[PDB]
Amino acid sequence: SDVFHLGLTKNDLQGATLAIVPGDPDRVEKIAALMDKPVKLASHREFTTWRAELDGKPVIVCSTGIGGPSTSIAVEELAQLGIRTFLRIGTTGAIQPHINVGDVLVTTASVRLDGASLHFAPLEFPAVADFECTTALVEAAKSIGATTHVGVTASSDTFYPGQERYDTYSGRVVRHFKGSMEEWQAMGVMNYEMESATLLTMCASQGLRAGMVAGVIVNRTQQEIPNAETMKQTESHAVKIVVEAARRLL
Amino acid sequence: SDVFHLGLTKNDLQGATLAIVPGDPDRVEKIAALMDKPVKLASHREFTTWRAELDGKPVIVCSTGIGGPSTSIAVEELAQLGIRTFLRIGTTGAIQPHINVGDVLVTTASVRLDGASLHFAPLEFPAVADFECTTALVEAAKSIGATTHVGVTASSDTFYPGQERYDTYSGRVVRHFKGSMEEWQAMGVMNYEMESATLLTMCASQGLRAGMVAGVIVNRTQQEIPMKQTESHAVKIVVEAARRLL
Amino acid sequence: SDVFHLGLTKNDLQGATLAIVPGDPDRVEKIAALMDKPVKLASHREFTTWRAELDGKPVIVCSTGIGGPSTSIAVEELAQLGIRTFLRIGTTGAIQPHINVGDVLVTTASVRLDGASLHFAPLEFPAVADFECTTALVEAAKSIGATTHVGVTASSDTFYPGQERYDTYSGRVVRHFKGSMEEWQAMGVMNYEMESATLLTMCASQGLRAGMVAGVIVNRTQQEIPNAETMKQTESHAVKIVVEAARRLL
Amino acid sequence: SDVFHLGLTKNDLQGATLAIVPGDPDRVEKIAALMDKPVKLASHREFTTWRAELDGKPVIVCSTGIGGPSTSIAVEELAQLGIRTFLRIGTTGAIQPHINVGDVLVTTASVRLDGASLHFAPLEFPAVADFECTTALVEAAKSIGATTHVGVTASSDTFYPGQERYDTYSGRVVRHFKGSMEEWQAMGVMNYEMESATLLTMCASQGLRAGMVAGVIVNRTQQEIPNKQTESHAVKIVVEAARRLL
Amino acid sequence: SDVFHLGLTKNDLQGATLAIVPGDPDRVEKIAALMDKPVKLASHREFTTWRAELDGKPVIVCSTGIGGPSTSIAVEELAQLGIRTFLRIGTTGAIQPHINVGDVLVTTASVRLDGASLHFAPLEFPAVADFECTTALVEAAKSIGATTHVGVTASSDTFYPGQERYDTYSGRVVRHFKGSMEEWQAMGVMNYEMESATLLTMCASQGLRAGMVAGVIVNRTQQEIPNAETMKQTESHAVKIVVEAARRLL
Amino acid sequence: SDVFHLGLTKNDLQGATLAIVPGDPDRVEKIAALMDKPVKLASHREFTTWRAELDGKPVIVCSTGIGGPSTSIAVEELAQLGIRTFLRIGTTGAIQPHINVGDVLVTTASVRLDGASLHFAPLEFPAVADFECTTALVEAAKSIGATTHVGVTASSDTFYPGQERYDTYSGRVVRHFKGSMEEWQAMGVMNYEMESATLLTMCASQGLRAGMVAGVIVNRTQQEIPNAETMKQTESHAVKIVVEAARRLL
Ligand SMILES: O=P(O)(O)O[C@H]1O[C@H](CO)[C@@H](O)[C@H]1O
Ligand SMILES: O=P(O)(O)O[C@H]1O[C@H](CO)[C@@H](O)[C@H]1O
Ligand SMILES: O=P(O)(O)O[C@H]1O[C@H](CO)[C@@H](O)[C@H]1O
Ligand SMILES: O=P(O)(O)O[C@H]1O[C@H](CO)[C@@H](O)[C@H]1O
Ligand SMILES: O=P(O)(O)O[C@H]1O[C@H](CO)[C@@H](O)[C@H]1O
Ligand SMILES: O=c1[nH]cc(F)c(=O)[nH]1
Ligand SMILES: O=c1[nH]cc(F)c(=O)[nH]1
Ligand SMILES: O=c1[nH]cc(F)c(=O)[nH]1
Ligand SMILES: O=c1[nH]cc(F)c(=O)[nH]1
Ligand SMILES: O=c1[nH]cc(F)c(=O)[nH]1
Ligand SMILES: [K+]
Ligand SMILES: [K+]
Ligand SMILES: [K+]
Repeated sequence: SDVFHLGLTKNDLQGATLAIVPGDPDRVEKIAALMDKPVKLASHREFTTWRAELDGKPVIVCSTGIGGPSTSIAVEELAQLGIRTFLRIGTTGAIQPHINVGDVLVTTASVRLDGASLHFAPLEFPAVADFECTTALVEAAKSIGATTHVGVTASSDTFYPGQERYDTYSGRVVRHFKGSMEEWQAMGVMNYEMESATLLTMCASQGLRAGMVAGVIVNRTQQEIPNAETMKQTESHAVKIVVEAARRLL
Repeated sequence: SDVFHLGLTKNDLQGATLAIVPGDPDRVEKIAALMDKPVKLASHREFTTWRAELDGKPVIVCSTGIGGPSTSIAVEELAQLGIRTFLRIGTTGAIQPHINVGDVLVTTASVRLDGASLHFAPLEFPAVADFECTTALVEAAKSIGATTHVGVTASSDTFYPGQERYDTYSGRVVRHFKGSMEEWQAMGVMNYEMESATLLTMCASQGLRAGMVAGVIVNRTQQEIPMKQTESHAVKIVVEAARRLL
Repeated sequence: SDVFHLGLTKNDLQGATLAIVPGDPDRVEKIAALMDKPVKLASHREFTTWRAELDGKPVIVCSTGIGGPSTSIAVEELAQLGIRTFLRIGTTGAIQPHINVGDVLVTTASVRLDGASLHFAPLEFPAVADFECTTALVEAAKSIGATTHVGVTASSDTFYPGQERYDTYSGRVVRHFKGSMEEWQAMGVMNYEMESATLLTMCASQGLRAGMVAGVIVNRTQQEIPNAETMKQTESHAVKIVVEAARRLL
Repeated sequence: SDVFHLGLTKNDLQGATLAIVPGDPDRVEKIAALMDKPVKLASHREFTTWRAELDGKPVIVCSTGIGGPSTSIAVEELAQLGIRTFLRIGTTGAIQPHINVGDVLVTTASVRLDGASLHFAPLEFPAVADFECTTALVEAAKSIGATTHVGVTASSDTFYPGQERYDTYSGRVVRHFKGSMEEWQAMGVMNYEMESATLLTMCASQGLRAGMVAGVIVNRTQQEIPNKQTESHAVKIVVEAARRLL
Repeated sequence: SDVFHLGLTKNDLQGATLAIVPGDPDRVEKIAALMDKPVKLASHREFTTWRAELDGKPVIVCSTGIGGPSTSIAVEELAQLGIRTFLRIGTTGAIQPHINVGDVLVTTASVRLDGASLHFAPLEFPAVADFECTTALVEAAKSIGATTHVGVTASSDTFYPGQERYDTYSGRVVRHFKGSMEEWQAMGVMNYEMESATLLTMCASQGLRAGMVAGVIVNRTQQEIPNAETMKQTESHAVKIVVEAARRLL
Repeated sequence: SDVFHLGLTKNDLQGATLAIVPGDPDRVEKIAALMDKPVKLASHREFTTWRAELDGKPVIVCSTGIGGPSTSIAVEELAQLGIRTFLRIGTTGAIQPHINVGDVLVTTASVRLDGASLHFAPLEFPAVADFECTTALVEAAKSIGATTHVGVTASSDTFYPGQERYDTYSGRVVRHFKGSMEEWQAMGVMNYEMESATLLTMCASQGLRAGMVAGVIVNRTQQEIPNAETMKQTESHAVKIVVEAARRLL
């Protein structure tokens, strides 16, 4: 291994400069499966890496796990190995009433409710996605059919209190986040997830290209916790779109 | 008049929903003169407004003056009048050595070195431009063949200390902004200007579309204080972008 | 031209060291007319500069525009040309029920709800007026018999949300400023305006003298948008005070 | 499944109230095997959970993953299922010259260089460990004869910039963290790791007991470098401490 | 005299490395008298210093006054004189319904609602007690059979608004501290006092050992102001404990 | 006693609405003795209270102790008892080269390097002195011939790291305050002391009048620790001025 965590050498990448980066290690194989010559490279902790081939060019799929910290490790080490473009494919909860479960969201920029982004740039720096990556995701979504929404996303270091969930061990939310969901809602924010603030800030401040798309598995104006019955369908929908977007970015 | 500062009514807009917003009130006539049936509506303080027509649809050009505060007045009061799309056209000084005088900068999002943005959303909220607006500015720049950089802009409430200029009365820069140009340079920030953090934040947080394009008049890796076929180029672009957004 | 925005030279000033700084460019001519030999020097963007004479000594009257940012440009560039004393004359919205339209308010120090002041001193530094300038403004007011209040002012980068106005496009106010008017009120803050925190802070932190006076055109305990027909007898009452204070400061 | 991420029922736990929480899911089975009747319960993402038995009583072993975010999910969902004591076990790298490889660090409290802790309490709230848990860990380490340090740990949301590592892609560290390691060293901070600020804050602010213990495998200040013995040393200590807290 | 505020020389200490540091200067003689060979060393301002002997070893008792600022002076200057272990014994207000007046509260760490702690470490640093000092306090309390609680303490730069007292001249609390007692209560915070955040932060940030014990004189779940007649005996309970803990740390 | 800490009743004050508030309890008798009919009222902790008479009116002299916290207690409890005007008299280290030992400094406003002021108003609020108290202190200084400076004061919760002293047990200053003295000095700040940020902030946000004056006992461009062999010459100069200012404010 050339890096401390991922268990990868520059040779393993075979000249790849683009990585699809899902949160879930089990999703890595599914994403590689839509491409050619899918091959497992390594798996340590929450970091599972495959390589595949897209229009004859080598591409990396590598899981981040949940959160900015492990995301920050995966992105840094991939970048040491030569990755310059990063596409997160995730799952998300919508907070707007018109955004349905199954919809696909493309994040232009993120509300930074994380700590890791601050380790790369002060809060005033925008967690903004790369224009070409964002353009690639929107055009990709259009071409495969999805009902898509394009906008700002709130990116939180927690699943529970930072996304104002109250059905929890304690039933309470710290003052800073009490009433917060309603305010992001009034501000047109589309959804919550957990990694994009870190990804987007660390790439935009180090000359790396990054994009972000997620599939809606729950609407927070209905429920706190996602239903299981439609999660899998939504996941494959977003995965199809990220793979197609990668294709226009080679 | 239906608004406190601009001196305009809903009627005066004639159904306009898009406004091009330069900083200099003296630039407003020049921009409107590129469009059809240009007409001065009003000027009070730093806010000079003209109406024109672009492809037979009414369009507003209205100056913001320098800074987030006057900008925030103009955007709010235009929004009360029916404006939903704001395209800023500016001048700017680049901080990256590969960016030449002449060049055009389309801003995707801004470093919020301002105060007014915080009156709409806390610092964590991104001062991000609307995607259709940015797309339309990039495509308009490609249409007239300007060399274009797309990225992040540092938006400062001062011309001097916030942009780390030392050639001043006091000659010093407060600790917070000491070494700051260097940091933004290494983070790939393209340029300094003074209104986009306010504009983009207030619009992104209230359902209004905004975009920013500027022409480069100086590179800070040479000089501190600022071939004018370039302000011309940027005005041509913002107009062409407005056409695609109507 | 010796400076980048104002369009002025050191010679234009004729050795002036005091400038009266209104916000509105269309007020500059009016203030210069209470003085001797008023002449227009320059007019660029929102910066109209005239020069007049007071007890035989040259004096600048120069508009700042709305906001700390354009105010910071005017004060700095005037300071490069030799101005050491700055007297702001403004209009303002009072937030105390005992302060009436027509009253004159002299500002001892300002609540820093602006961005530009931070570019000169950290938040903890007091946006405090120079003691001599305040003295001269208070004594000028007393000498023309104006009903005067002396205290703290809240200085906001916005006209609308930062002064907790709700009669707006969005109808709402960000968490940080919700309930804020009532807090400032209970703390004895006299009024809202938009430039004093920047002026006073940048002056007090750089060896320059500054003072602030303003006429009350509305009272926010009954109205948001000022009445149209009390912005004439008030504007001129406050202008006379700042011209008379200028005399006592030369 | 009673909880969304971990894939566990209350019944899976069999009345367990104590969880040993390593970071690496691949270490869960090993720590479980050191006790009686080890049984796998689930595995999803980075959360691998085994149940085991310690002096006749049911005990949980569950990985958090790297970082406060995933840690906060594991802890919350385990708490819903009835866990009231969490003992963090890991390996780490010291930043003091007097701390040697093979030594054990018990953490009284952490410097909060993370984001998740703030979601449970404002920054002024101390990321302190529970006194009973900390005592059990110290007594456990003494009883097997480890060379031990008891003190403050800095808990970072990054492995790289937050621990002032410069051997990176960019090779630079953001202003805020520049000079930070030297400050923490002068302040007596023993080490860096990435989960304890979130674990200790969220537990101490919700009436749950938490402690942490770690083996030192590496030292930043030291040269030359060594090198499994230290991993199994700290694990024996956490297991013996769990024993005292049942 | 070797230090500017306390009026002491190293020689006055006679090799002492441990000080008991109460808040009130009138309490110092009381604490010294429980030990052997009690001798007054000095008294300037709020700093009264006595020396005594404990199991044959010299020991300092020195008052801090109220507040982190003067606490930081006494601790810094006693440290220059060779003190390495500080044990604060104080009075305190419980905010939990199970805690009684007369009870002994041992602080593991404090919520830093103070200013002086920041002058030694940024806010993210834990105001945590030394493990040996805390251990000695707990065991000392157990040995005399005092009813004791161990946990987190809120340490406020004020007695009134920072501890959310409304029975005051103004009768109001700044928004930052409105509803704050309730949040600390829900977070399991035992109590309020005024010096521990400063003491514990400066000591832990400089390699000095510190411990914090205090007697409860009021419960804030029922009333703001402590009663008169029962304060004298609560004092005697935590004073026995802080002296006994001192014995275990020599 | 009507108040918890100070040990005073309303009747002890005899209608007094003005208090002079030194930091040092031992200085209270000194100050009262310049006036008529001085009598000790009470002494508890660092709060020593005397009452005297100035041109026929009763006046209070009451020590604050060192620091914002105890200062906040004395001002609150005196305000409950009817005090509306507070004049602090203190000692101070000058940080400008032209300001000498023996000089008198009148503070117009303070840099808030304290914690207690935040418990009354957020940081943006200016710790500004009252205009009448300041005017009276400056004119009082003029009438007795003292060499006087009027300006901003840095008000710190510590004597040592917060005023950037390095001659200490640890020998380091925390990142936040490293180089800070040179920056306050460049910003025109005259001096360091420890109570005025709290006093002035808490009074200006509650409708109480406060003034601040101090004698310079050390110059920091030369020396960290004040030299005792020039301190009692300078203390009695400033005491004279505050008593004369109080006369003008009755
Ligand atoms: O499904 P993934 O990609 O993990 O995406 C999202 O969901 C996780 C939480 O359930 C977080 O990782 C979040 O950002
Ligand atoms: O030419 P405009 O649009 O004013 O743009 C830019 O230049 C001004 C300063 O010279 C600032 O207002 C800045 O943003
Ligand atoms: O009338 P001037 O002096 O601009 O003063 C005030 O009014 C303006 C808003 O109408 C702001 O500029 C405010 O501070
Ligand atoms: O009685 P002491 O030891 O001072 O302790 C406590 O009470 C004082 C206020 O009543 C503060 O000093 C507080 O911390
Ligand atoms: O001499 P006094 O009034 O205490 O004033 C000053 O000096 C003390 C420190 O020596 C602090 O109290 C400071 O502000
Ligand atoms: O972080 C999240 N991931 C997935 C979700 F459905 C959600 O609501 N939040
Ligand atoms: O804010 C700025 N505007 C215009 C410029 F040329 C510059 O450098 N900075
Ligand atoms: O900034 C302001 N200027 C003038 C006003 F009347 C007001 O309310 N606010
Ligand atoms: O600081 C405090 N000391 C003593 C008390 F009783 C209290 O409530 N607060
Ligand atoms: O707070 C202070 N008091 C007195 C001094 F001489 C000094 O420097 N600082
Ligand atoms: K302006
Ligand atoms: K993780
Ligand atoms: K004190």
